[PDB]
Amino acid sequence: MPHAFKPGDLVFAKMKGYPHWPARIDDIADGAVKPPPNKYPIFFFGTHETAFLGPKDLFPYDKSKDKYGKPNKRKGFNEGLWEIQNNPHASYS
Ligand SMILES: CC(C)n1cnc(S(N)(=O)=O)c1
Repeated sequence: MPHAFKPGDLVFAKMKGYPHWPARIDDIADGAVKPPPNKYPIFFFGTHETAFLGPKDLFPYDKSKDKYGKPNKRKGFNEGLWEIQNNPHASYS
């Protein structure tokens, strides 16, 4: 059975006006800005941008990759595909 989301989990993350996007649940660094209650820090591969999302917008990567893991014209999306598949746990700093 599934657990709750935890840092390091891989997802496609959905934001308004964007296709479901390769992403991970991040850790919160000591001293770093925390997300709102019930929100997770989502790091988007390719763009390397962060947003705060709740589970309604988070699709586990293994289940979803056949549906959402195909090339996209959007800026950074194809780069993000490579990262989630090839080095999803790297520092992209
Ligand atoms: C805040 C806004 C500019 N945005 C955050 N993440 C993306 S994305 N999913 O990486 O295309 C866009």
